[PDB]
Amino acid sequence: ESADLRALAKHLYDSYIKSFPLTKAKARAILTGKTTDKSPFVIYDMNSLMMGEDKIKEVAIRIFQGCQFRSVEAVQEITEYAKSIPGFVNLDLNDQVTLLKYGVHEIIYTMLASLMNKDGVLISEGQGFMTREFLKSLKPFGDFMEPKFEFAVKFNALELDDSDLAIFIAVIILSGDRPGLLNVKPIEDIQDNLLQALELQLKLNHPESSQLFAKLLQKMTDLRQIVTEHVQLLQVIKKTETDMSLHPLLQEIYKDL
Ligand SMILES: O=C(CCCC[C@@H]1CCSS1)NCCOc1ccc(CC2=[SH]C(=O)NC2=O)cc1
Repeated sequence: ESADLRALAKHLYDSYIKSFPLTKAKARAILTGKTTDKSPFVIYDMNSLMMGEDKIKEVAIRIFQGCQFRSVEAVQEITEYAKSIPGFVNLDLNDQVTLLKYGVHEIIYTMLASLMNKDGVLISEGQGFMTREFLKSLKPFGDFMEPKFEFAVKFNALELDDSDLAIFIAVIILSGDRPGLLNVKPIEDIQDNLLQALELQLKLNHPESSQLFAKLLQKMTDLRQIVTEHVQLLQVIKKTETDMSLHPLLQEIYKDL
């Protein structure tokens, strides 16, 4: 019955709000000049990057490690979200590990789009904002943000809100095509449910948006290509800069094939 799927949707949106401090709703309010939320300081160049301290080593390296620390933070937020998905903590621990390993970046880049417009990305819980052009002007680092921006601009076109994203993020984790899974069937059973709940939510929440469900599912291939591209680019950056750390959490997630 649809009735159960609605309760599942409401549960998931609720733990999404509890798990992620910076929702798309707050991000969009910050980004469009709304009075619910303050203004960001904008980092468009190096001097603005320095002023960003009075009110919120090399530069491309600091920025990149910042993306790492934020990711390490998001992995925690995503992991707490995962535990709220009905059934997830009942799975074999190794499969729990495998689902997070492969799902976490796909989720990070989905939710990063929430913080993006054509021109840039919120940073530091929305206090600041750093232009897409500044990030494109950084030789090995100058291109690392561009595919995320490209996907975010297409993804934001779906006009999804947080209650839709909560379910879709859950669908991403509960994949079951992930490499190395022990018991695929109990994972697929959870996802069948999540897919029905997502399908119903999009239908109720976006009634004049034909086949939004299919188009959202199609954006999953883009996410996979962002991740696999970023892994290749991550290899390059680590060899050209032998002095750049990678957090051990991200290192473990980025298992060579
Ligand atoms: O840019 C910002 C914040 C800048 C930080 C502040 C600055 C400190 C000093 S100055 S400001 N947020 C959006 C950036 O988009 C990304 C891209 C990748 C990731 C996760 C990564 S990166 C990697 O190699 N592996 C990963 O899992 C996270 C965010």
